[PDB]
Amino acid sequence: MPLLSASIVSAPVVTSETYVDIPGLYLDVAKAGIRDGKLQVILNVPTPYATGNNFPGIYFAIATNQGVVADGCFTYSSKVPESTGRMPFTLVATIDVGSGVTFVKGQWKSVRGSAMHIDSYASLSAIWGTA
Amino acid sequence: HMPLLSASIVSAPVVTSETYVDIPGLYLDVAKAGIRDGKLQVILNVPTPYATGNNFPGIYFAIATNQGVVADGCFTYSSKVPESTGRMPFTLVATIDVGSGVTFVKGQWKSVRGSAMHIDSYASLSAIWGTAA
Amino acid sequence: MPLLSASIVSAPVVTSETYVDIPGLYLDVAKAGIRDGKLQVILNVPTPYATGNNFPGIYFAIATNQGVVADGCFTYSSKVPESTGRMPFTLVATIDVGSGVTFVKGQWKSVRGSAMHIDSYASLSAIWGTA
Ligand SMILES: CC(=O)N[C@H]1[C@H](O[C@H]2[C@@H](O)[C@@H](CO)O[C@H](O[C@@H]3[C@H](O)[C@@H](O)[C@H](O)O[C@@H]3CO)[C@@H]2O)O[C@H](CO)[C@H](O)[C@@H]1O[C@@H]1O[C@H](CO)[C@H](O)[C@H](O)[C@H]1O[C@@H]1O[C@@H](C)[C@@H](O)[C@@H](O)[C@@H]1O
Ligand SMILES: CC(=O)N[C@H]1[C@H](O[C@H]2[C@@H](O)[C@@H](CO)O[C@H](O[C@@H]3[C@H](O)[C@@H](O)[C@H](O)O[C@@H]3CO)[C@@H]2O)O[C@H](CO)[C@H](O)[C@@H]1O[C@@H]1O[C@H](CO)[C@H](O)[C@H](O)[C@H]1O[C@@H]1O[C@@H](C)[C@@H](O)[C@@H](O)[C@@H]1O
Ligand SMILES: CC(=O)N[C@H]1[C@H](O[C@@H]2[C@@H](O)[C@@H](O)O[C@H](CO)[C@@H]2O)O[C@H](CO)[C@H](O)[C@@H]1O[C@@H]1O[C@H](CO)[C@H](O)[C@H](O)[C@H]1O[C@@H]1O[C@@H](C)[C@@H](O)[C@@H](O)[C@@H]1O
Ligand SMILES: Cc1nccn1-c1cccc(CN)c1
Ligand SMILES: Cc1nccn1-c1cccc(CN)c1
Ligand SMILES: Cc1nccn1-c1cccc(CN)c1
Ligand code: NA
Repeated sequence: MPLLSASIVSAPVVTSETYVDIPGLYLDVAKAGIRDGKLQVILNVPTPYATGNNFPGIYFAIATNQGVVADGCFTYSSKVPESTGRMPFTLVATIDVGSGVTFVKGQWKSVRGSAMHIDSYASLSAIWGTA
Repeated sequence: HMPLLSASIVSAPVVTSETYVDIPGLYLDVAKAGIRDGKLQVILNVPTPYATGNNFPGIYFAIATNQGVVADGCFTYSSKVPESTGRMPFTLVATIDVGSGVTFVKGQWKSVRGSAMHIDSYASLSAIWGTAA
Repeated sequence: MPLLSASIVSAPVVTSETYVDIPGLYLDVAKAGIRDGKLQVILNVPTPYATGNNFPGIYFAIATNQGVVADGCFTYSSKVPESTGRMPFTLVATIDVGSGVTFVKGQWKSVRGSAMHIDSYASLSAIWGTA
């Protein structure tokens, strides 16, 4: 009954108009001998913030070796927030390992040129089951 | 042997409602899966919702079965009329007893103070089947 | 295939500089005969708010009998929010029970002297698995 988990405590701050991996949030599904069945994947980024001056925020995605499975974002409700507060983010998706999945990873990308910040615990977890 | 249930949507008609109404498509047919007993850990995941309105807007979300609401929570903005209605990620986790007579699990929502409710991207309802300790 | 769950509907409002238990968010792992393997733990506080006058917020942690496993926080984006809105918070961590884990619990602590509020459903859940 495999449980996969990866966690980080920081990432270099980057601005990106397109998805880039969150370094370290990666599960090697091949190395675990999972070749079929289903994975419930949670991307948990409980304390991120975004800096910028046009309604800042961050998109996050669960991706496999076949690309993005699901994505979401937080954004602030001010164009230039008084302070860039911590905006807890969770994304949950279920994947078919049998289609060719060798890995699951977290990615992120900028909302409107925002710099993306993780400076504390963030995780990527997966529970293996069947249909 | 180890079922994982999942349903996802990408949008819903924008509605205002003072009481819980189903989020269309966020439904798990538990009877169809032959789960008649045991426990379900259910996650309602609405990562990118927003609410529109003029009195501290927000949205309540619930996990419901055929026996009604199991658990609920809400997000709300911190301004009466937000400069822009930002995306407020929302997750709700609840564990249900299937053997009470649960045939289905669903997500519902309702307006905070007359807010219009918006999903325009990925949202999911997931469940892992288990047993008691 | 055990699923552990605990839920609450309120807690006395408190301010604390350091982690204190969220009363009622506790899983007795030993009492369930879980002695080894892995636990995917979810702390779900979907409708908390914080009151204060210095960028309010709340830190939340998953803790065992061996201390804090993972933690995160939300904060408002204003020094004195017009209204202290509901800021849904989820935290996910995976623990090794065989190290000496007898219980899992949720804890919280103040951001900048904030009073911490739960007045509706909050849960702590865990799925048991293996490496
Ligand atoms: C509250 C906060 O955001 N603290 C930040 C601080 O943010 C300031 C800026 O946003 C600034 C303008 O661009 O506005 C405020 O500052 C004004 C004034 O401009 C400032 O010079 C003065 O001293 O204070 C006033 C109001 O009191 C904001 O304070 O920016 C600094 C960067 O220089 C830090 O990021 C600070 O972050 C906090 O740093 C602490 C260490 O001193 C500590 O680690 C806190 O945990 C950390 O706060 C957390 O991260 C923030 C980014 C934010 O999410 C906050 O809610 C978190 O709690
Ligand atoms: C930032 C935002 O909310 N974008 C919305 C936009 O809202 C605009 C209004 O809030 C507006 C009121 O004057 O303020 C800004 O716009 C002004 C100006 O009025 C506008 O004409 C000019 O070009 O820009 C200035 C300031 O930059 C706000 O931008 O309403 C529009 C039109 O109806 C959209 O909803 C827009 O939503 C965004 O739309 C994008 C494509 O047009 C894209 O799809 C973005 O994802 C989407 O933004 C997201 O959803 C928003 C509702 C909000 O949650 C935001 O944080 C998200 O990123
Ligand atoms: C919008 C709100 O916060 N209502 C809240 C009120 O807040 C006011 C604020 O609007 C403005 O007037 O400034 C004052 C002074 O600081 C207050 O901050 O405070 C009241 C008590 O002091 C209540 O707490 C009131 O809370 C609402 O209460 C009604 C019943 O009267 C309902 O139960 C609402 O659910 C509840 O609103 C909910 O909680 C509040 C704290 C906030 O999170 C809302 O977004 C949320 O919907
Ligand atoms: C930003 C936005 N407006 C309407 C839909 N979306 C959106 C949000 C997150 C992800 C996606 C799909 N990549 C679209
Ligand atoms: C908004 C609020 N104030 C006190 C309690 N609540 C609340 C919030 C979400 C759900 C419920 C219970 N249906 C109550
Ligand atoms: C608040 C903050 N600034 C930088 C890092 N952190 C932070 C946030 C949540 C948890 C922890 C680790 N205790 C640190
Ligand atoms: Na692809």
